[PDB]
Amino acid sequence: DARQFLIYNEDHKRCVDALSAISVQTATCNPEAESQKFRWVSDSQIMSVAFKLCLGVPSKTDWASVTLYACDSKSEYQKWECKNDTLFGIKGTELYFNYGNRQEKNIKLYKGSGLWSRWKVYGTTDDLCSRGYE
Repeated sequence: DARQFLIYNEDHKRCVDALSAISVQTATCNPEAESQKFRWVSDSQIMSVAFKLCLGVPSKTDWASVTLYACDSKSEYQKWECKNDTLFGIKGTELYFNYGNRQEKNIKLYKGSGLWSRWKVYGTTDDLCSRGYE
């Protein structure tokens, strides 16, 4: 299911890894690991294949942790969009899907737009929306 894919960060050479509803970190990329598989389930939501829960945040705030929530098409806290140059973040805000700062293991929302806020579909040079419907 192209439709499933791994979320990859070129600089760290690591992929997003869902550990639990309250924990989404990163790991060495393994396309056979269910916990690393994700898929768009709408124009703005990405669901973890392993947990059948959608990536989201408690609030649109800097350093908010990105974990998993029951998919809800009405919640703006789990809507994502592709910015420029593979920059990825919360829809309608300047907060990005980020990893690498402060030895923090969990994916975080960050105001910075450097190499750690940019993500591609593993195995390609395309942004995450290339596997979406939008």
